Amino acid sequence: IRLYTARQVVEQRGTIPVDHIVAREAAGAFYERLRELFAARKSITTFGPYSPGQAVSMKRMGIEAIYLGGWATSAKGSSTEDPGPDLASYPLSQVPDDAAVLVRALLTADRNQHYLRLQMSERQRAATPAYDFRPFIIADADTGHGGDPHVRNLIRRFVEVGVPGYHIEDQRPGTKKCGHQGGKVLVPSDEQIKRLNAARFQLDIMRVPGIIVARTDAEAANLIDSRADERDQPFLLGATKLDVPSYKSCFLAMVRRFYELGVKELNGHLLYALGDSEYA
Amino acid sequence: TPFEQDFEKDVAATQRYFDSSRFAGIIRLYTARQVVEQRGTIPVDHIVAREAAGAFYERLRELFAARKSITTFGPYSPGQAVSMKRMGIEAIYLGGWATSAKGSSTEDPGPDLASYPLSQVPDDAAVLVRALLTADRNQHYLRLQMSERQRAATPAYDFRPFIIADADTGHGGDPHVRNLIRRFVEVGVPGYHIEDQRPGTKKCGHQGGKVLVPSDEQIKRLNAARFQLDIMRVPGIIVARTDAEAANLIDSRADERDQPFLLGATKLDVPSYKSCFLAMVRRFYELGVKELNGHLLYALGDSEYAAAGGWLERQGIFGLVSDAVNAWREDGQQSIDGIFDQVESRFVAAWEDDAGLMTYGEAVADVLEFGQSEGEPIGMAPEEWRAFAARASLHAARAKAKELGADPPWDCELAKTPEGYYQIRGGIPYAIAKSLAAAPFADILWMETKTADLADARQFAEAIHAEFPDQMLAYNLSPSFNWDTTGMTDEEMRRFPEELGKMGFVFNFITYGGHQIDGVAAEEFATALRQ
Amino acid sequence: NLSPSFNWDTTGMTDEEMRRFPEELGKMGFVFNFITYGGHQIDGVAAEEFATALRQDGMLALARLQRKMRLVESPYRTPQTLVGGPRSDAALAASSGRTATTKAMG
Amino acid sequence: IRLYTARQVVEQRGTIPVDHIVAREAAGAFYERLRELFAARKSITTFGPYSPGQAVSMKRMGIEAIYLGGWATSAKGSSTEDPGPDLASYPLSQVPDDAAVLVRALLTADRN
Amino acid sequence: SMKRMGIEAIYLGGWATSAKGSSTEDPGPDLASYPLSQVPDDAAVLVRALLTADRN
Ligand SMILES: [Mg+2]
Ligand SMILES: [Mg+2]
Ligand SMILES: [Mg+2]
Ligand SMILES: [Mg+2]
Repeated sequence: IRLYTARQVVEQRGTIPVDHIVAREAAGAFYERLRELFAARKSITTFGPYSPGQAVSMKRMGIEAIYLGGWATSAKGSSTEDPGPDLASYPLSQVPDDAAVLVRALLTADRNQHYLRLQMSERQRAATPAYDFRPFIIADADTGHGGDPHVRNLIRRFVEVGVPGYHIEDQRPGTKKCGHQGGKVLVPSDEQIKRLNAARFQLDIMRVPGIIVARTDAEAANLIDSRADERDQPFLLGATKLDVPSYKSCFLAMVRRFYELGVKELNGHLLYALGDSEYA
Repeated sequence: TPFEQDFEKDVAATQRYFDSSRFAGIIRLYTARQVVEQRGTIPVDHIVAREAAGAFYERLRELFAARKSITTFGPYSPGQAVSMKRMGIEAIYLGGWATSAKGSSTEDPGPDLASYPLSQVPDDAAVLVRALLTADRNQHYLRLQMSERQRAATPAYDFRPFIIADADTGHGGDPHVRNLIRRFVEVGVPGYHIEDQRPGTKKCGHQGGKVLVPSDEQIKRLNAARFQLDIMRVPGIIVARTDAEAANLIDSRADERDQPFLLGATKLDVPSYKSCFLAMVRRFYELGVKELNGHLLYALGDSEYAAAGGWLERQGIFGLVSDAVNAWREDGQQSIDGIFDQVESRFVAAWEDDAGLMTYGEAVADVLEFGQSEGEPIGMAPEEWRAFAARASLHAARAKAKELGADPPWDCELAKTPEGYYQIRGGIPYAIAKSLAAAPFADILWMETKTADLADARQFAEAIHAEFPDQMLAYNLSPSFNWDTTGMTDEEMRRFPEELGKMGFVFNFITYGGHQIDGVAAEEFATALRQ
Repeated sequence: NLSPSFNWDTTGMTDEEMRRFPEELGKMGFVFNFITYGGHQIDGVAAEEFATALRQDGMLALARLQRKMRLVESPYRTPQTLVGGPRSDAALAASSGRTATTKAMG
Repeated sequence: IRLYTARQVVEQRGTIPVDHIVAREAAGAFYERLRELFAARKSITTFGPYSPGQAVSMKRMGIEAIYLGGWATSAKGSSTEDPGPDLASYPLSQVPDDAAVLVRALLTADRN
Repeated sequence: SMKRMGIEAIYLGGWATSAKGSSTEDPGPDLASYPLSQVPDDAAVLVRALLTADRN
């Protein structure tokens, strides 16, 4: 389902022709291959390469496609980004920039392989394996790094450097926790679907049949940032004893007591303006 | 041990820094120890940002005390920035509007959606800082070749990087804010502004759909920024912007400080705004307008669709939908864009009218006024209730109203947008409330304004200064605000900047002025070359 | 190439000779002739002028700029349109299935 | 005169299709226009735009083509390059990076 | 990892920089034909990693 028309796509495209041929052709062949494997109940088993050489080696060893994730992108950093944990707090250009290196390595490996194969005899070619360096990549788009214009920008940046596949997850950006059992925060399904739909819109504009992967984090999620979506509402937890003061007010009253008893470092209650009656 | 001593020494130095007059009245939600444990052992120093921030802040304090101000604009090139300083403008603004318009080698230019990567404004600022430092090196080289008399005769320009740059909404949560501030500091920028909008919701050419975040979220952005600046030992200038003057929506009802401004329905048999909107779209679809399929974004139940349909029928909206589809057919089934927009406008007006939208404070006031008119004994005076409601959480307001035997029907859930955003009473009072909450977490406060109006500015400034008399302010001047259709005299326009300064607006800026003059210059030169 | 730093007024050329110079180049098969860093120069002059005007005449500096834009019907008079506001709004409508709220109540 | 053969070009290209459509189509039409002007003993008279807006404005005012020079690129600098004189001492990516901004502005102006 | 294992200093060469490429530079042989920013940009990543490891 697209929440827009063909006319709405065309009116974004202008008059000067563009063509994202690497992403377009890779996406076509990659999708067909995945459909083939699905029909046969077979699969590709891969890993995230950490260097262009790793990506090329994977294809030489027979692995048919490549994963690229934000965890490793965070760990690697860049000339302006300090390495760190998987918070998707890098600029939204970060994973596309990393993917661009992999695509260039793959296309370059293809050029170098072909150059050598042109110098071979027909029998030598039949005897010597030719590796498949097509850029079959699914890359991490995190939560889309904001709203629809962020999603579209991120997808655009992936497509421009030749990436045919992208994954978007139903988390709230900027809430990722390290080494905690709680505090994983979802967004409503309408917000997630609009990310997926925005991605499709951008791919359509660019004439790239890119592969959209929808990830859910609901298996271990604890929280959601809105109660508005009907599809989330069956999973909402509520109090049934309505004379119990709010969780929030109780938490803040507890912190304030620590503070008043002399633990000056616990001053987080000063973030809020809770009234006297509610504190009481 | 040496290890423990080294740590305790930096903690002590960091505490002295925290306690210095620079940060009088600022609340940090963390300790000196929490800063020091982030810093490692290998020394770093962001000397350009650190020294610029010190001198810039002192100058702003000086101007504030004298009720004077800097009036500046956003340079669109490094040359513009150097030129401004040569002409005697003391500081520089850098905004996201112009950054969006300019694009980059990988970013298409476009509208001000802050949808560029969060590196975008820092990268633009880096060019300006390098230009300023380079201008200083070149000026000094030439001045060293001069005689003493030549130096006394020839003006030396001040190329110090006194820049306040746009950090938008912080481009996410605390790690995004800290990353953005880090990137600014590393390239020498001493000042940053953060606004209380929800990222990814900016609208182009609409009177609605401006979406705020709760004050706790905004304050945490400001606090995260201070934390990063503290780690980096840069006394950077934090500017807290509020968009509440013209905001329509907020993405949460959870913060007590926003709750007095929430709008709720007072006629509770009206079906939800959301369900009515979706039922309207679904009717267009079912009547054969396949392009209006937005209702397929949601999974609304049959009972809710039916109730919303009942309302749309009764109010004549389904009549308007029928008329609209017939007109669409008569016109050859082209884009429904304009026809749909017109029906949507009528729908919104009809829903608002029937729902009886007001604040909870207004709803209770109506009940108390009625009691008074009926000659029932007053539990509290109208003005007394309004004063109470203005600073009360919804919980506290309801509890107090219940004591007074005023329990009016009021439901802010019914009035939520399809996205799930709450409607709020935007205006200068809301801007004041958000800004007062932010004041202990920021060095400068700014109420975003569309129109240049001294009375509006005064209302804001006087309200802030009643609680925080030492609070420096900043004022934006939109390049697209038509000055000539205000009817202001030439002299009123001349005096406007000075008038701002008198009210404690110390740093006032024509956001994308550079972009505008760049365009005019190019048009003129291209025309002249051709002719 | 036409150097921006070459002093045209000290050539002794008439105004009309300066007007005709580009056409004269074309007649000799110079098909593409260019003032190399013209943009840099006009950028500088524009900034000097505006900064001076702002310091001297406050917001009248902006009013005068706006007047010039109206006079020549520049697209800079509606900057939000110039940078693509309308097409971006249409992209939001497509991305959200026209469910994004743009109309106000109050 | 090319000092190489068609075979020498093809053996560099690999097997995975690429297409630089914007440069390819612009170069075709631009060259044809210059040949037309040359035949008519006419010319384009232009200047180096210092911003994307300047480039878009030039085209709006009817200038048919754009120059981009190293002098201005040196003067402008970048986030990592100090501005300075025309020494072509910037990294070789510098003028292409500046040109990329102009191309994006032009394509975007066309879309809008 | 090198520093964790006790190696006291680090080398960074153009051969490997050429082999790695970048978002705009195709990988290839050691011709030092990358922009002159290329090896500094690669070194910047290493310095940030080292300072970050120290902080952690
Ligand atoms: Mg991720
Ligand atoms: Mg303050
Ligand atoms: Mg040159
Ligand atoms: Mg070397």
